[PDB]
Amino acid sequence: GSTFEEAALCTFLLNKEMYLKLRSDVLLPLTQYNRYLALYNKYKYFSGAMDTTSYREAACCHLAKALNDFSNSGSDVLYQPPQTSITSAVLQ
Amino acid sequence: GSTFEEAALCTFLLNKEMYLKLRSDVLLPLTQYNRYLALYNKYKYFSGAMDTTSYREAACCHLAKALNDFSNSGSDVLYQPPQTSITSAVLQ
Amino acid sequence: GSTFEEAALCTFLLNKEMYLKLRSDVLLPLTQYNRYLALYNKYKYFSGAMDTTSYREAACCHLAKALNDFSNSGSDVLYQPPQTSITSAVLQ
Amino acid sequence: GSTFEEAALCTFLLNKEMYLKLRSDVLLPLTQYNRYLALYNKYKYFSGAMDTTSYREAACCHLAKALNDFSNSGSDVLYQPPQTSITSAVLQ
Amino acid sequence: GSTFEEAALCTFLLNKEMYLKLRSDVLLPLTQYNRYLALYNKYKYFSGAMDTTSYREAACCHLAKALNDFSNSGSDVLYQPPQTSITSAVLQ
Amino acid sequence: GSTFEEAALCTFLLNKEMYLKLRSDVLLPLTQYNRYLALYNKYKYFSGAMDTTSYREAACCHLAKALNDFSNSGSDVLYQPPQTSITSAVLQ
Ligand code: NA
Ligand code: NA
Ligand code: NA
Ligand code: NA
Ligand code: NA
Ligand code: NA
Ligand code: NA
Ligand code: NA
Repeated sequence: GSTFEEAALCTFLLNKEMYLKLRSDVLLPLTQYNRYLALYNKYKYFSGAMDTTSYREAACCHLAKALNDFSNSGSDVLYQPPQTSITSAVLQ
Repeated sequence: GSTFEEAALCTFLLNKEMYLKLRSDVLLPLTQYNRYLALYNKYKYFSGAMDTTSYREAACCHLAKALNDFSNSGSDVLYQPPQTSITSAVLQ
Repeated sequence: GSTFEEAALCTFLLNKEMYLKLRSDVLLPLTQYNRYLALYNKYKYFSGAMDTTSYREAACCHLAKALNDFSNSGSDVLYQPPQTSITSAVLQ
Repeated sequence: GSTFEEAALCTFLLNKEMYLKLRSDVLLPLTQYNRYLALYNKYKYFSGAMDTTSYREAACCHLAKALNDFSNSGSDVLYQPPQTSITSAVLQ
Repeated sequence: GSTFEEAALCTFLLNKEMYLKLRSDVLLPLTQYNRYLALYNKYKYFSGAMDTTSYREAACCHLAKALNDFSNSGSDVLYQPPQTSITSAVLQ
Repeated sequence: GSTFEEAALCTFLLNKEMYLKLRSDVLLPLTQYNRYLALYNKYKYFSGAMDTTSYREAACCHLAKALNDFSNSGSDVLYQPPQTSITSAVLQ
Protein backbone atom coordinates (compact mmCIF):
# COMPACT_ATOMS: atom_id res chain seq x y z
CA GLY A 1 0.00 0.00 0.00
CA SER A 2 0.92 3.69 0.53
CA THR A 3 3.56 2.79 3.16
CA PHE A 4 5.44 0.44 0.77
CA GLU A 5 4.93 2.59 -2.37
CA GLU A 6 6.13 5.74 -0.48
CA ALA A 7 8.99 3.76 1.23
CA ALA A 8 10.23 2.38 -2.14
CA LEU A 9 11.08 6.06 -3.04
CA CYS A 10 13.10 6.69 0.18
CA THR A 11 16.73 5.97 1.22
CA PHE A 12 16.60 4.16 4.58
CA LEU A 13 18.27 1.53 6.74
CA LEU A 14 16.51 -1.80 5.98
CA ASN A 15 16.61 -3.77 9.30
CA LYS A 16 14.29 -6.33 11.04
CA GLU A 17 11.91 -3.57 12.32
CA MET A 18 11.67 -1.93 8.87
CA TYR A 19 11.49 -5.30 7.05
CA LEU A 20 8.49 -6.25 9.25
CA LYS A 21 6.55 -3.01 8.64
CA LEU A 22 7.10 -2.96 4.85
CA ARG A 23 6.75 -6.72 4.19
CA SER A 24 3.45 -6.71 6.19
CA ASP A 25 2.21 -3.71 4.15
CA VAL A 26 2.43 -5.89 0.97
CA LEU A 27 0.99 -9.20 2.35
CA LEU A 28 -2.35 -7.95 0.88
CA PRO A 29 -3.49 -7.99 -1.78
CA LEU A 30 -2.10 -11.59 -2.09
CA THR A 31 -0.34 -11.71 -5.52
CA GLN A 32 0.93 -8.09 -4.94
CA TYR A 33 4.44 -8.97 -3.55
CA ASN A 34 5.11 -11.84 -6.03
CA ARG A 35 4.22 -9.60 -9.04
CA TYR A 36 6.79 -7.00 -7.91
CA LEU A 37 9.48 -9.75 -7.69
CA ALA A 38 8.60 -11.02 -11.21
CA LEU A 39 8.92 -7.43 -12.61
CA TYR A 40 12.24 -6.76 -10.83
CA ASN A 41 14.08 -9.01 -13.33
CA LYS A 42 12.53 -7.23 -16.37
CA TYR A 43 13.04 -3.68 -14.96
CA LYS A 44 16.73 -4.49 -14.14
CA TYR A 45 18.09 -6.72 -16.97
CA PHE A 46 15.38 -6.76 -19.73
CA SER A 47 14.19 -3.06 -19.63
CA GLY A 48 14.33 -2.99 -23.49
CA ALA A 49 11.43 -5.49 -23.83
CA MET A 50 8.96 -3.49 -21.66
CA ASP A 51 5.94 -1.48 -22.99
CA THR A 52 5.58 0.11 -19.46
CA THR A 53 8.52 1.78 -17.61
CA SER A 54 6.76 3.54 -14.68
CA TYR A 55 9.43 4.84 -12.26
CA ARG A 56 7.21 4.26 -9.18
CA GLU A 57 6.51 0.68 -10.37
CA ALA A 58 10.29 0.25 -10.82
CA ALA A 59 10.96 1.50 -7.25
CA CYS A 60 8.28 -0.89 -5.80
CA CYS A 61 10.12 -3.80 -7.51
CA HIS A 62 13.55 -2.61 -6.25
CA LEU A 63 12.13 -2.52 -2.67
CA ALA A 64 10.33 -5.89 -3.03
CA LYS A 65 13.63 -7.39 -4.25
CA ALA A 66 15.38 -5.78 -1.24
CA LEU A 67 12.87 -7.21 1.28
CA ASN A 68 13.34 -10.64 -0.35
CA ASP A 69 17.19 -10.52 -0.14
CA PHE A 70 16.79 -9.45 3.52
CA SER A 71 14.40 -12.38 4.28
CA ASN A 72 17.28 -14.76 3.35
CA SER A 73 20.05 -12.77 5.14
CA GLY A 74 18.92 -10.93 8.32
CA SER A 75 21.83 -8.54 7.58
CA ASP A 76 20.79 -4.85 7.65
CA VAL A 77 21.43 -3.01 4.37
CA LEU A 78 21.02 0.57 3.21
CA TYR A 79 18.08 0.65 0.79
CA GLN A 80 18.33 3.15 -2.14
CA PRO A 81 15.59 3.82 -4.72
CA PRO A 82 16.55 3.09 -8.37
CA GLN A 83 18.38 5.90 -10.30
CA THR A 84 15.90 8.55 -11.58
CA SER A 85 16.28 10.09 -15.07
CA ILE A 86 14.66 13.31 -16.38
CA THR A 87 15.45 12.13 -19.95
CA SER A 88 13.52 8.88 -19.06
CA ALA A 89 10.49 10.85 -17.78
CA VAL A 90 10.22 13.04 -20.94
CA LEU A 91 10.37 9.81 -23.04
CA GLN A 92 7.15 8.33 -21.46
CA GLY B 1 0.61 13.44 -16.47
CA SER B 2 3.23 10.65 -16.10
CA THR B 3 6.03 12.92 -17.42
CA PHE B 4 5.38 15.60 -14.74
CA GLU B 5 4.58 13.12 -11.91
CA GLU B 6 7.77 11.10 -12.71
CA ALA B 7 9.83 14.33 -13.21
CA ALA B 8 8.70 15.75 -9.82
CA LEU B 9 10.64 12.79 -8.22
CA CYS B 10 13.91 13.52 -10.13
CA THR B 11 16.83 15.94 -9.56
CA PHE B 12 17.38 17.85 -12.81
CA LEU B 13 18.41 21.18 -14.31
CA LEU B 14 15.20 23.23 -14.78
CA ASN B 15 15.83 25.39 -17.91
CA LYS B 16 13.63 26.79 -20.78
CA GLU B 17 13.61 23.41 -22.64
CA MET B 18 12.66 21.46 -19.49
CA TYR B 19 10.19 24.14 -18.32
CA LEU B 20 8.40 23.85 -21.69
CA LYS B 21 8.12 20.03 -21.64
CA LEU B 22 6.90 19.82 -18.00
CA ARG B 23 4.61 22.90 -18.01
CA SER B 24 2.95 21.60 -21.25
CA ASP B 25 2.46 18.16 -19.63
CA VAL B 26 0.25 19.83 -16.94
CA LEU B 27 -1.78 22.25 -19.19
CA LEU B 28 -4.41 19.43 -19.20
CA PRO B 29 -6.47 18.63 -17.33
CA LEU B 30 -7.19 22.39 -16.83
CA THR B 31 -7.39 22.93 -13.02
CA GLN B 32 -4.48 20.39 -12.58
CA TYR B 33 -1.57 22.94 -12.37
CA ASN B 34 -3.45 25.50 -10.20
CA ARG B 35 -4.43 22.78 -7.65
CA TYR B 36 -0.77 21.78 -7.22
CA LEU B 37 0.15 25.47 -6.57
CA ALA B 38 -2.65 25.80 -3.95
CA LEU B 39 -1.38 22.63 -2.16
CA TYR B 40 2.29 23.74 -2.23
CA ASN B 41 1.73 26.25 0.62
CA LYS B 42 -0.10 23.66 2.80
CA TYR B 43 2.57 20.95 2.21
CA LYS B 44 5.35 23.49 3.03
CA TYR B 45 4.09 25.76 5.87
CA PHE B 46 0.79 24.18 7.10
CA SER B 47 1.61 20.39 6.92
CA GLY B 48 0.05 19.97 10.43
CA ALA B 49 -3.48 20.83 9.17
CA MET B 50 -3.50 18.15 6.40
CA ASP B 51 -5.30 14.74 6.70
CA THR B 52 -3.42 13.60 3.49
CA THR B 53 0.41 13.79 3.18
CA SER B 54 1.08 11.74 0.00
CA TYR B 55 4.79 12.09 -0.87
CA ARG B 56 4.14 11.92 -4.64
CA GLU B 57 1.43 14.62 -4.29
CA ALA B 58 3.98 16.69 -2.30
CA ALA B 59 6.62 16.29 -5.05
CA CYS B 60 4.09 17.33 -7.78
CA CYS B 61 3.44 20.55 -5.77
CA HIS B 62 7.19 21.21 -5.26
CA LEU B 63 7.70 20.88 -9.06
CA ALA B 64 4.61 22.99 -9.91
CA LYS B 65 5.93 25.68 -7.54
CA ALA B 66 9.34 25.42 -9.27
CA LEU B 67 7.86 25.81 -12.79
CA ASN B 68 5.93 28.86 -11.51
CA ASP B 69 9.05 30.55 -10.00
CA PHE B 70 10.83 29.84 -13.32
CA SER B 71 7.98 31.42 -15.37
CA ASN B 72 8.70 34.73 -13.52
CA SER B 73 12.54 34.43 -13.69
CA GLY B 74 13.92 32.68 -16.81
CA SER B 75 16.92 31.78 -14.59
CA ASP B 76 17.85 28.07 -14.73
CA VAL B 77 17.75 26.36 -11.31
CA LEU B 78 18.57 22.88 -10.09
CA TYR B 79 15.26 21.20 -9.18
CA GLN B 80 15.32 18.79 -6.18
CA PRO B 81 12.38 16.65 -5.00
CA PRO B 82 11.17 17.33 -1.42
CA GLN B 83 13.01 15.49 1.44
CA THR B 84 11.77 11.87 1.80
CA SER B 85 11.25 10.28 5.25
CA ILE B 86 10.88 6.55 6.05
CA THR B 87 9.40 7.54 9.46
CA SER B 88 6.81 9.65 7.47
CA ALA B 89 5.92 6.70 5.18
CA VAL B 90 5.30 4.33 8.16
CA LEU B 91 3.19 7.05 9.89
CA GLN B 92 0.28 7.04 7.34
CA GLY C 1 27.90 21.87 21.02
CA SER C 2 30.04 21.74 17.84
CA THR C 3 29.78 17.91 17.66
CA PHE C 4 25.94 17.98 17.63
CA GLU C 5 25.64 21.13 15.45
CA GLU C 6 28.13 19.68 12.89
CA ALA C 7 26.51 16.18 13.13
CA ALA C 8 23.00 17.61 12.49
CA LEU C 9 24.31 18.57 8.96
CA CYS C 10 25.63 15.03 8.16
CA THR C 11 23.99 11.83 6.83
CA PHE C 12 24.95 8.99 9.20
CA LEU C 13 23.77 5.75 10.79
CA LEU C 14 22.12 6.68 14.12
CA ASN C 15 22.83 3.69 16.46
CA LYS C 16 23.45 3.27 20.27
CA GLU C 17 27.13 4.41 19.98
CA MET C 18 26.20 7.51 17.93
CA TYR C 19 23.10 8.24 20.05
CA LEU C 20 25.32 8.27 23.16
CA LYS C 21 27.96 10.64 21.72
CA LEU C 22 25.42 13.15 20.30
CA ARG C 23 22.88 13.03 23.16
CA SER C 24 25.75 13.59 25.69
CA ASP C 25 27.01 16.56 23.62
CA VAL C 26 23.62 18.32 24.23
CA LEU C 27 23.11 17.45 27.97
CA LEU C 28 24.71 20.91 28.60
CA PRO C 29 23.66 23.61 28.56
CA LEU C 30 20.53 22.20 30.34
CA THR C 31 17.51 23.64 28.42
CA GLN C 32 19.48 23.19 25.11
CA TYR C 33 17.99 19.77 24.06
CA ASN C 34 14.38 20.57 25.12
CA ARG C 35 14.41 23.87 23.14
CA TYR C 36 15.41 22.01 19.95
CA LEU C 37 12.49 19.55 20.48
CA ALA C 38 10.02 22.46 20.98
CA LEU C 39 11.24 24.09 17.71
CA TYR C 40 11.09 20.83 15.71
CA ASN C 41 7.27 21.00 15.45
CA LYS C 42 7.32 24.68 14.31
CA TYR C 43 10.08 24.07 11.70
CA LYS C 44 8.16 21.00 10.38
CA TYR C 45 4.40 21.80 10.49
CA PHE C 46 4.15 25.56 11.36
CA SER C 47 7.09 27.04 9.31
CA GLY C 48 4.74 29.86 8.12
CA ALA C 49 4.43 31.35 11.65
CA MET C 50 8.23 31.72 12.19
CA ASP C 51 10.16 35.05 11.81
CA THR C 52 13.46 33.01 11.95
CA THR C 53 14.16 30.05 9.59
CA SER C 54 17.90 29.40 10.17
CA TYR C 55 18.84 26.20 8.29
CA ARG C 56 21.44 25.18 10.92
CA GLU C 57 18.85 25.72 13.70
CA ALA C 58 16.42 23.58 11.63
CA ALA C 59 19.02 20.77 11.30
CA CYS C 60 19.74 20.84 15.09
CA CYS C 61 15.97 20.33 15.68
CA HIS C 62 15.75 17.50 13.09
CA LEU C 63 18.67 15.73 14.87
CA ALA C 64 17.26 16.38 18.37
CA LYS C 65 13.94 14.92 17.19
CA ALA C 66 15.85 11.92 15.77
CA LEU C 67 17.75 11.27 19.05
CA ASN C 68 14.40 11.46 20.89
CA ASP C 69 12.66 8.93 18.56
CA PHE C 70 15.72 6.66 19.02
CA SER C 71 15.55 6.94 22.86
CA ASN C 72 12.05 5.33 22.65
CA SER C 73 12.99 2.70 19.99
CA GLY C 74 16.59 1.40 20.18
CA SER C 75 16.20 0.70 16.42
CA ASP C 76 19.07 2.08 14.31
CA VAL C 77 17.93 4.55 11.63
CA LEU C 78 19.70 6.45 8.88
CA TYR C 79 19.74 10.13 9.90
CA GLN C 80 19.41 12.71 7.06
CA PRO C 81 19.65 16.50 7.47
CA PRO C 82 16.52 18.48 6.46
CA GLN C 83 16.16 19.41 2.72
CA THR C 84 18.29 22.49 1.84
CA SER C 85 16.97 25.21 -0.53
CA ILE C 86 19.01 27.91 -2.32
CA THR C 87 15.74 29.83 -2.92
CA SER C 88 15.19 29.64 0.92
CA ALA C 89 18.71 30.99 1.66
CA VAL C 90 18.25 34.01 -0.69
CA LEU C 91 14.80 34.69 0.87
CA GLN C 92 16.08 35.71 4.38
CA GLY D 1 41.38 9.26 -20.55
CA SER D 2 41.58 10.00 -16.79
CA THR D 3 39.55 13.23 -17.18
CA PHE D 4 36.59 11.40 -18.83
CA GLU D 5 36.86 8.24 -16.66
CA GLU D 6 37.00 10.39 -13.46
CA ALA D 7 34.24 12.75 -14.78
CA ALA D 8 31.90 9.80 -15.56
CA LEU D 9 31.83 9.18 -11.74
CA CYS D 10 30.89 12.81 -10.85
CA THR D 11 27.58 14.74 -10.73
CA PHE D 12 28.05 17.94 -12.75
CA LEU D 13 26.34 20.43 -15.05
CA LEU D 14 26.94 19.24 -18.64
CA ASN D 15 27.15 22.47 -20.74
CA LYS D 16 29.08 23.55 -23.91
CA GLU D 17 32.33 24.20 -21.92
CA MET D 18 32.14 20.82 -20.15
CA TYR D 19 31.00 18.98 -23.31
CA LEU D 20 34.08 20.32 -25.13
CA LYS D 21 36.59 19.27 -22.43
CA LEU D 22 35.15 15.74 -21.98
CA ARG D 23 34.36 14.99 -25.65
CA SER D 24 37.94 16.08 -26.59
CA ASP D 25 39.37 13.80 -23.87
CA VAL D 26 37.81 10.78 -25.69
CA LEU D 27 38.66 11.74 -29.35
CA LEU D 28 41.75 9.48 -28.84
CA PRO D 29 42.15 6.62 -28.96
CA LEU D 30 39.86 6.62 -32.07
CA THR D 31 37.36 3.74 -31.51
CA GLN D 32 37.21 4.68 -27.74
CA TYR D 33 34.04 6.90 -27.85
CA ASN D 34 32.07 4.66 -30.28
CA ARG D 35 32.76 1.54 -28.13
CA TYR D 36 31.29 3.28 -25.06
CA LEU D 37 28.13 4.16 -27.08
CA ALA D 38 27.77 0.52 -28.29
CA LEU D 39 28.04 -0.73 -24.64
CA TYR D 40 25.54 1.84 -23.29
CA ASN D 41 22.56 -0.04 -24.81
CA LYS D 42 23.66 -3.39 -23.26
CA TYR D 43 24.30 -1.89 -19.77
CA LYS D 44 20.95 -0.01 -19.82
CA TYR D 45 18.51 -2.60 -21.29
CA PHE D 46 20.36 -5.94 -21.85
CA SER D 47 22.41 -6.12 -18.55
CA GLY D 48 21.18 -9.76 -18.11
CA ALA D 49 23.05 -11.01 -21.22
CA MET D 50 26.41 -9.41 -20.20
CA ASP D 51 29.40 -11.41 -18.77
CA THR D 52 31.15 -8.11 -17.70
CA THR D 53 29.43 -5.53 -15.43
CA SER D 54 32.32 -3.20 -14.41
CA TYR D 55 30.77 -0.15 -12.67
CA ARG D 56 33.46 2.24 -13.98
CA GLU D 57 32.92 0.88 -17.53
CA ALA D 58 29.15 1.43 -16.99
CA ALA D 59 29.73 5.06 -15.88
CA CYS D 60 31.97 5.75 -18.95
CA CYS D 61 29.08 4.54 -21.19
CA HIS D 62 26.49 6.64 -19.28
CA LEU D 63 28.72 9.74 -19.80
CA ALA D 64 29.45 8.91 -23.47
CA LYS D 65 25.69 8.56 -24.02
CA ALA D 66 25.20 11.93 -22.25
CA LEU D 67 27.81 13.72 -24.44
CA ASN D 68 26.08 12.25 -27.52
CA ASP D 69 22.57 13.44 -26.46
CA PHE D 70 24.11 16.88 -25.80
CA SER D 71 25.79 16.98 -29.26
CA ASN D 72 22.24 16.80 -30.79
CA SER D 73 20.61 19.25 -28.30
CA GLY D 74 22.90 22.05 -27.02
CA SER D 75 20.61 22.09 -23.94
CA ASP D 76 22.55 21.94 -20.65
CA VAL D 77 21.64 18.93 -18.47
CA LEU D 78 22.68 17.74 -15.04
CA TYR D 79 24.83 14.63 -15.50
CA GLN D 80 24.52 11.88 -12.82
CA PRO D 81 26.63 8.69 -12.67
CA PRO D 82 24.64 5.41 -12.88
CA GLN D 83 23.19 4.03 -9.57
CA THR D 84 25.87 2.17 -7.52
CA SER D 85 25.04 -1.10 -5.69
CA ILE D 86 27.04 -2.77 -2.89
CA THR D 87 25.14 -6.04 -3.62
CA SER D 88 26.35 -5.66 -7.28
CA ALA D 89 30.01 -5.14 -6.16
CA VAL D 90 30.00 -8.34 -3.99
CA LEU D 91 28.49 -10.30 -6.94
CA GLN D 92 31.54 -9.75 -9.25
CA GLY E 1 26.07 36.80 5.99
CA SER E 2 23.23 34.28 6.59
CA THR E 3 22.49 34.02 2.83
CA PHE E 4 26.10 33.01 1.99
CA GLU E 5 26.64 30.84 5.11
CA GLU E 6 23.31 29.00 4.48
CA ALA E 7 24.00 28.81 0.68
CA ALA E 8 27.48 27.29 1.26
CA LEU E 9 25.63 24.23 2.75
CA CYS E 10 23.29 23.78 -0.29
CA THR E 11 23.68 22.05 -3.69
CA PHE E 12 22.64 24.57 -6.36
CA LEU E 13 23.30 25.78 -9.90
CA LEU E 14 25.90 28.59 -9.64
CA ASN E 15 25.04 31.02 -12.51
CA LYS E 16 25.30 34.85 -13.03
CA GLU E 17 22.08 35.52 -11.01
CA MET E 18 23.24 33.32 -8.10
CA TYR E 19 26.85 34.59 -8.30
CA LEU E 20 25.54 38.17 -7.96
CA LYS E 21 23.34 37.47 -4.91
CA LEU E 22 26.00 35.46 -3.01
CA ARG E 23 29.05 37.56 -3.95
CA SER E 24 27.15 40.74 -2.87
CA ASP E 25 26.22 39.07 0.45
CA VAL E 26 29.98 38.81 1.28
CA LEU E 27 31.16 42.28 0.05
CA LEU E 28 30.73 43.33 3.74
CA PRO E 29 32.41 43.04 6.09
CA LEU E 30 35.40 43.96 3.81
CA THR E 31 38.12 41.34 4.59
CA GLN E 32 35.35 38.63 4.90
CA TYR E 33 35.59 37.22 1.31
CA ASN E 34 39.43 37.32 1.11
CA ARG E 35 39.76 35.43 4.46
CA TYR E 36 37.55 32.61 3.11
CA LEU E 37 39.79 32.35 -0.01
CA ALA E 38 42.96 32.21 2.16
CA LEU E 39 41.42 29.37 4.27
CA TYR E 40 40.26 27.38 1.22
CA ASN E 41 43.87 26.29 0.50
CA LYS E 42 44.43 25.11 4.12
CA TYR E 43 41.03 23.34 4.42
CA LYS E 44 41.63 21.51 1.07
CA TYR E 45 45.37 20.62 0.89
CA PHE E 46 46.86 21.41 4.38
CA SER E 47 43.97 20.21 6.68
CA GLY E 48 46.59 18.45 8.91
CA ALA E 49 48.14 21.78 10.05
CA MET E 50 44.83 23.32 11.29
CA ASP E 51 43.82 23.77 15.00
CA THR E 52 40.21 24.61 13.81
CA THR E 53 38.24 22.36 11.39
CA SER E 54 34.69 23.84 11.59
CA TYR E 55 32.54 22.22 8.86
CA ARG E 56 30.49 25.41 8.31
CA GLU E 57 33.73 27.44 8.00
CA ALA E 58 34.95 24.80 5.49
CA ALA E 59 31.73 25.13 3.43
CA CYS E 60 32.00 28.98 3.40
CA CYS E 61 35.54 28.61 1.93
CA HIS E 62 34.38 26.02 -0.66
CA LEU E 63 31.64 28.48 -1.78
CA ALA E 64 33.99 31.51 -1.75
CA LYS E 65 36.42 29.51 -3.91
CA ALA E 66 33.50 28.61 -6.23
CA LEU E 67 32.38 32.27 -6.61
CA ASN E 68 36.01 33.18 -7.40
CA ASP E 69 36.40 30.47 -10.12
CA PHE E 70 33.07 31.68 -11.57
CA SER E 71 34.24 35.35 -11.61
CA ASN E 72 37.04 34.26 -14.04
CA SER E 73 34.84 31.93 -16.17
CA GLY E 74 31.18 33.01 -16.51
CA SER E 75 30.45 29.28 -17.06
CA ASP E 76 27.61 27.97 -14.85
CA VAL E 77 28.66 25.10 -12.55
CA LEU E 78 26.84 22.89 -10.08
CA TYR E 79 27.97 23.91 -6.59
CA GLN E 80 28.24 21.10 -3.97
CA PRO E 81 29.09 21.58 -0.27
CA PRO E 82 32.26 19.79 0.93
CA GLN E 83 31.88 16.09 2.01
CA THR E 84 30.48 15.81 5.58
CA SER E 85 31.83 13.21 8.05
CA ILE E 86 30.18 11.99 11.29
CA THR E 87 33.60 10.60 12.38
CA SER E 88 34.99 14.18 11.81
CA ALA E 89 32.22 15.76 13.94
CA VAL E 90 32.79 13.39 16.93
CA LEU E 91 36.54 14.22 16.72
CA GLN E 92 35.99 18.01 17.37
CA GLY F 1 40.21 -6.46 -6.23
CA SER F 2 37.14 -5.44 -8.29
CA THR F 3 34.78 -5.98 -5.31
CA PHE F 4 36.74 -3.54 -3.08
CA GLU F 5 37.54 -1.03 -5.88
CA GLU F 6 33.85 -1.00 -6.98
CA ALA F 7 32.62 -0.94 -3.31
CA ALA F 8 34.88 2.06 -2.48
CA LEU F 9 32.70 4.08 -4.97
CA CYS F 10 29.36 3.06 -3.34
CA THR F 11 27.38 4.38 -0.33
CA PHE F 12 26.55 1.38 1.89
CA LEU F 13 26.09 0.23 5.48
CA LEU F 14 29.49 -1.04 6.71
CA ASN F 15 28.67 -3.88 9.17
CA LYS F 16 30.39 -7.20 10.19
CA GLU F 17 29.08 -9.04 7.05
CA MET F 18 30.24 -6.25 4.70
CA TYR F 19 33.52 -5.72 6.60
CA LEU F 20 34.31 -9.44 6.14
CA LYS F 21 33.62 -9.49 2.37
CA LEU F 22 35.58 -6.29 1.60
CA ARG F 23 38.50 -6.84 4.01
CA SER F 24 38.94 -10.40 2.58
CA ASP F 25 38.93 -8.98 -0.97
CA VAL F 26 42.08 -6.94 -0.08
CA LEU F 27 44.03 -9.61 1.92
CA LEU F 28 45.79 -10.32 -1.45
CA PRO F 29 47.97 -9.04 -2.86
CA LEU F 30 49.73 -8.72 0.56
CA THR F 31 50.99 -5.08 0.74
CA GLN F 32 47.72 -3.92 -1.01
CA TYR F 33 45.71 -2.97 2.15
CA ASN F 34 48.65 -1.33 4.01
CA ARG F 35 49.50 0.85 0.95
CA TYR F 36 45.93 2.20 0.86
CA LEU F 37 46.18 3.11 4.60
CA ALA F 38 49.53 4.91 4.04
CA LEU F 39 47.97 6.95 1.15
CA TYR F 40 44.82 7.84 3.14
CA ASN F 41 46.71 10.38 5.30
CA LYS F 42 48.21 12.15 2.22
CA TYR F 43 44.86 12.30 0.33
CA LYS F 44 43.02 13.61 3.44
CA TYR F 45 45.47 16.19 4.90
CA PHE F 46 48.53 16.52 2.56
CA SER F 47 46.72 16.55 -0.87
CA GLY F 48 48.81 19.66 -1.83
CA ALA F 49 52.13 17.73 -1.78
CA MET F 50 50.83 14.87 -4.02
CA ASP F 51 51.75 14.47 -7.76
CA THR F 52 48.96 11.82 -8.21
CA THR F 53 45.29 12.54 -7.29
CA SER F 54 43.40 9.60 -8.91
CA TYR F 55 39.80 9.71 -7.61
CA ARG F 56 39.43 5.89 -7.66
CA GLU F 57 42.74 5.55 -5.74
CA ALA F 58 41.37 8.15 -3.26
CA ALA F 59 38.13 6.16 -2.79
CA CYS F 60 40.10 2.89 -2.22
CA CYS F 61 42.03 4.68 0.60
CA HIS F 62 38.81 6.13 2.12
CA LEU F 63 37.32 2.58 2.19
CA ALA F 64 40.54 0.99 3.54
CA LYS F 65 40.56 3.63 6.30
CA ALA F 66 36.88 2.82 6.99
CA LEU F 67 37.52 -0.96 7.25
CA ASN F 68 40.40 -0.19 9.65
CA ASP F 69 38.27 2.07 11.93
CA PHE F 70 35.61 -0.69 11.92
CA SER F 71 38.19 -3.39 12.88
CA ASN F 72 38.79 -1.41 16.14
CA SER F 73 35.08 -0.59 16.81
CA GLY F 74 32.59 -3.27 15.65
CA SER F 75 30.08 -0.36 15.40
CA ASP F 76 28.24 -0.28 12.04
CA VAL F 77 28.75 2.98 10.11
CA LEU F 78 27.40 4.35 6.86
CA TYR F 79 30.28 4.39 4.35
CA GLN F 80 30.34 7.29 1.81
CA PRO F 81 32.85 7.66 -1.06
CA PRO F 82 35.01 10.83 -0.95
CA GLN F 83 33.48 14.03 -2.51
CA THR F 84 33.83 14.04 -6.34
CA SER F 85 34.77 17.24 -8.24
CA ILE F 86 34.36 17.94 -11.98
CA THR F 87 36.88 20.83 -11.61
CA SER F 88 39.31 18.22 -10.10
CA ALA F 89 38.76 15.80 -13.06
CA VAL F 90 39.55 18.52 -15.68
CA LEU F 91 42.71 19.46 -13.71
CA GLN F 92 44.40 16.01 -14.20
NA1 NA G 1 -1.26 -3.96 1.68
NA1 NA H 1 -1.39 16.49 -19.02
NA1 NA I 1 27.16 20.50 25.19
NA1 NA J 1 41.96 10.57 -24.78
NA1 NA K 1 29.62 -5.38 -11.22
NA1 NA L 1 27.53 40.63 4.19
NA1 NA M 1 42.26 -9.39 -3.56
NA1 NA N 1 42.33 14.08 -9.88
